[PDB]
Amino acid sequence: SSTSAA
Amino acid sequence: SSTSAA
Amino acid sequence: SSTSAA
Amino acid sequence: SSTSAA
Repeated sequence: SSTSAA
Repeated sequence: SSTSAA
Repeated sequence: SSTSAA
Repeated sequence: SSTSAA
């Protein structure tokens, strides 16, 4: 699982 | 599962 | 301005 | 301005 912002 | 914003 | 996910 | 994920 992952949480990301770019 | 994932949560993401770009 | 903003872009977001929760 | 902002980009965010939680």
